[PDB]
Amino acid sequence: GFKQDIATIRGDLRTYAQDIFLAFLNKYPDERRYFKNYVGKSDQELKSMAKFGDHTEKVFNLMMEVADRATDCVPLASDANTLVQMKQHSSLTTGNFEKLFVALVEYMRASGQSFDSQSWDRFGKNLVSALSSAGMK
Amino acid sequence: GFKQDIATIRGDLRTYAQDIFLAFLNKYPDERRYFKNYVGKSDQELKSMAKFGDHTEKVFNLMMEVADRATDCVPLASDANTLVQMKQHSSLTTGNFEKLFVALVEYMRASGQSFDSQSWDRFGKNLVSALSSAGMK
Ligand code: HEM
Ligand code: HEM
Repeated sequence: GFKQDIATIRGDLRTYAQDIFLAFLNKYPDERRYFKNYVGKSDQELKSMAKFGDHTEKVFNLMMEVADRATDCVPLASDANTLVQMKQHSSLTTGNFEKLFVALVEYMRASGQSFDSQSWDRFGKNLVSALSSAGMK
Repeated sequence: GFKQDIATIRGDLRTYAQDIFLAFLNKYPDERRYFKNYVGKSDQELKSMAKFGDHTEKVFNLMMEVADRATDCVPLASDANTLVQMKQHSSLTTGNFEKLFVALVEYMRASGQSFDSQSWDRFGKNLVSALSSAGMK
């Protein structure tokens, strides 16, 4: 289930982090306008960039702690507040988070792993709701 | 589901509040000691008393609002705080609340009306956790 999937991702975090984030950027290529130096590059050229692996692992490090601190896929309001008040997230609306979780769930449903993809969908939805309550447009 | 259940209960509140509360005291008779005006009265005698109908409805009115404000059966920390810091709940421990929800779920599973009883179980567990966090021994 959801709690298990957390441990699964954390067991091979950078690989899942890069692969899921690549799924997101390939599903929604105009999302790359929020990042610097990601455009014009294939999967293998994002992966030999130093910052891509590092930054993206940090993203999922935090995503897994937010998931881990959740109850029944409901994230802490304090975790949503952190995500909204991060300088690096100042350009975002909740719709950017919706796209990420749509791509995440799609990735899980296509993988050869026994993920609980319905829970990740509930979690993405609950996080969007929480981001709105914490004041993200 | 859980949301429909709130509407079912709200629709005929005086009746559900009294029925569930009595199912609580009858399953756990020791609990009556906390409601000193109800000691030594039959089910029918309690209904003739003004503060029984009126205080029990208010009990369940609050319960329904906590339920309505929950996400996926997870109540707000602020709502758990209110229940803890109520003059009337000063002598209580989380076990008192655990007993209420056991009786409530049992009542629901025995009824003719169709209830999402596993959700009310979940809600009870989550609320007990929130009460403990908020400082209830
Ligand atoms: C639950 C979802 C998310 C979590 C936990 C998360 C977490 C993070 C973390 C930890 C960083 C800092 C990384 C570092 O400094 O190395 C970061 C940076 C950033 N995030 Fe996210 N993030 C999430 C969703 C998103 C989404 C959906 C977008 C846009 C589509 C986004 C845009 C950015 C940008 C533009 C930066 C700074 C630039 C960069 O690191 O290259 N965030 N976020
Ligand atoms: C989530 C479940 C509960 C909710 C929403 C709740 C809510 C309330 C509210 C709003 C009152 C004030 C009623 C009034 O003065 O009209 C109250 C009174 C009281 N409650 Fe709680 N309660 C809950 C569970 C419990 C439990 C588990 C016990 C102990 C077993 C308890 C014991 C009392 C007592 C002894 C009073 C005073 C009696 C009265 O004022 O009529 N309640 N309850």
